[PDB]
Amino acid sequence: EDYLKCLYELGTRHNKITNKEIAQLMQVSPPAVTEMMKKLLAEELLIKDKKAGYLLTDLGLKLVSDLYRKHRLIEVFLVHHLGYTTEEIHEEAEVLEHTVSDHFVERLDQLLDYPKACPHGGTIPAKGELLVEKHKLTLEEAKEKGDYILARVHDNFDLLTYLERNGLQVGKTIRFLGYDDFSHLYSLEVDGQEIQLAQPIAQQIYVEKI
Amino acid sequence: TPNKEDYLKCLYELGTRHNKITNKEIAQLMQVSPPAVTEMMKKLLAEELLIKDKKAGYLLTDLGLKLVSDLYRKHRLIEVFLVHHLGYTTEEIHEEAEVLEHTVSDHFVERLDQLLDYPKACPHGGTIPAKGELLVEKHKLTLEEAKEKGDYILARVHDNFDLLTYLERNGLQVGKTIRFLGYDDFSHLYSLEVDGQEIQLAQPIAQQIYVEKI
Repeated sequence: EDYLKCLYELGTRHNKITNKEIAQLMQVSPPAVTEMMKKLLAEELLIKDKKAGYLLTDLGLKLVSDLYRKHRLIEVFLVHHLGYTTEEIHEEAEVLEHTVSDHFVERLDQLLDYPKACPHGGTIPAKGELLVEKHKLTLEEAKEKGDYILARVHDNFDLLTYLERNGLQVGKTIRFLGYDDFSHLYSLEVDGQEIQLAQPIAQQIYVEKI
Repeated sequence: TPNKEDYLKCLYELGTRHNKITNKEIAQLMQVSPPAVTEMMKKLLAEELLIKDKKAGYLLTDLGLKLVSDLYRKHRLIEVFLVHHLGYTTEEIHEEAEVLEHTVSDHFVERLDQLLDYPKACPHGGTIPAKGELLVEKHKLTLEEAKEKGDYILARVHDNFDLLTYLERNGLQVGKTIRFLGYDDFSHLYSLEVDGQEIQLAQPIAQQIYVEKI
C-alpha cells in the first residue's frame, strides 16, 4: 500500500509508468510489482492507462489524499508546536504518523484550528476530500524572469537540507535570473546574491510571480 | 507485547504494598508464562534495574527508579495532552494511549512537556516528575488507610480503565468532595457521601482511591 504514495508523486510530472521505476524507487524486486498492481486493480484502487501507464482511481486519490492530510497536520504540530527542526522531523515524523489514529488526526485538526498549509507550502485536504495543491508552478515550469515568491518545496529531507544549507525558505522572496539553455542551470538572486540550481532541484520548488 | 518497562511499572507498584514479590504474583499481574517471568527478571537483574532482596523480593536501583520515572512522565504527559488538548474520553484514551506510549520518543515527551506548560499532575491526580527527578506522589493517603471520619477531597485515583468506568458510573471524580463515614468493622465496607447520596465501596476499591482530609 505504501506503493500508492509513489504513484501519486510521479503522477505530478506526467511521465509514464515503468515496472522498472517501481522496483527502483521503492527498493523491492519486480516479483512484488506484478502482485502489488494486481491487488490494486481488483480493489478498484487504480486502472491501467496505455498513455500514462497507471492512473489512480478516485478511491485511490481519496486514499492517498488522506495520507497527505495525516502527514501534513503532524508536520504543523511538530514544527509549530513542539519546535521540531527539519532534522528532528527526519527522525520521528513518519513513525507516529503511521501510528496515530484518524481520531487523533481529526482532533489535531481542531486544536490547530484547521490550518490550510504545512510549513513547506503543502496543502491540507479536508477529511475525505481530494488533494489539490494551491501552489503548482515549479521553477522549471516558470517561463518569465523577475521577482517570485518561494511558495512550496517538496517535503524531502535531502532537499530541505539542500535548500536551508543554501538559504531558501518557503516564504522568502526570490528573483529569477533565467535558465541557461546549455548550462542546464537556473539562476536566482536571493538576498542580493547568486545561486545555481540543477534541474532535479528546480523541479521540486514551486514559486509565484507577484 | 509486555516490554521491560511494563514489568518495572508493575514491580514498582507491586511494592507500594510493601510485601514480598512472588513471581507467581508477577505472573499474575502481567498475565504471562512463568518461564517468561524468569526470563524477564534475568534481564532486569542484568540491566541493574533491580536486585534480589530477602524481605522485599526485589528492590529497585537508582537506575530502576529513574526509568520508572520516565515511564510515568511519558504516560501522564500523554494523558494530559490527550484529554486537555484533544478532548479525549476515558474510552478513547483506553483505546489509544498505550500505543502512543510505546511509540513516541523521549524527545517528543520533552517537547510535549513544554507545550503543556510543565503540568505537575495529570487529570487523575497522579503527580508528574521532572525529567530525571524521582517519582514522589503528591497524594499517598488511600481511602482504606484513612483514619478520621468526615469531609475529604478525592485527590487521586489509579489510572485503571475498569476503575475509572466504575467511578464515572458512581459519579466519583477527582476533585469532588467526599464524606467518609468510616469502615464498618464487619460489613467490610466503606461508606461515602458523594453528592449527598450514600454509596458503599469494597476494600479492593477503597485501596485504589486517594484522599486528603479537608
